[PDB]
Amino acid sequence: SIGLAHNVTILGSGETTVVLGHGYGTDQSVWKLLVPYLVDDYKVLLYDHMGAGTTNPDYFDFDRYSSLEGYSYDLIAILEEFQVSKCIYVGHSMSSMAAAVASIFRPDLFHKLVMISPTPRLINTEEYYGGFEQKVMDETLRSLDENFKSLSLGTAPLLLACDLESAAMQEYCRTLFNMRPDIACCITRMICGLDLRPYLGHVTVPCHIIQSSNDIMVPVAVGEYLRKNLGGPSVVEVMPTEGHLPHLSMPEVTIPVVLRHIRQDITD
Repeated sequence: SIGLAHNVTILGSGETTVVLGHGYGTDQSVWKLLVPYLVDDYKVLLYDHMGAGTTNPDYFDFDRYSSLEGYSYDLIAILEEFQVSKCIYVGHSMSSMAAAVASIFRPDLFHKLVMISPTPRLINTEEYYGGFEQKVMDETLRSLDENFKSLSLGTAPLLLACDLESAAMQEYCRTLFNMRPDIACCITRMICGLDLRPYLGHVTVPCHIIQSSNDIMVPVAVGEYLRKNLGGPSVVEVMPTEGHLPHLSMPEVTIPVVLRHIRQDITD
């Protein structure tokens, strides 16, 4: 079963299903503080994307997961297996973009997308600022495999905007280093090379874009870029948070914002 392969869990009850999709380096446990505020009002489906440390390495196809589309098509299959349609999809960066692509092919499966720290592309061009320069990225990725742990540990405090000794950091590193090393490196290279800009004008489901005010992975202007380039309606809310995973590191601020966007539609 694809649901079993993705450790799908179902909780709550209701006519509307919320689907929670964790981002890079985490698993569905990242949602543990949000779930209590959903369980009374919604059915909730949680899953781990393929290659998370909780998943079977034998199911990781290095060809399919070298681009984001494979994750999009897996998500469709998960939703179909559990008879989910018109869901409220809540995702962190990588996952929210995979759902956006999925929604082009199956808009019937999505009522809206709630996106925490999304970006369609990290690498700068002459006309687009994603935060990272190609030639520096090239140097860093050349020695990624032998340096995965040291580079990840070295950058995580700025990535998360948390101290190395903090509880949020310990939680992130626990799941990050649970991935098998070759799988982690494949997913990392996939993320660093993504360019989903060609898809944006064909996304038409409503998108709720939730960003930290200071996120080393997401220049603040990327949210407005998404609003201007998505094909349907969207709302952009920059939060008084720092870090790329504000749902993990600053839940006291982030959870009420996520809940508002789950509960309140921007279309009729």
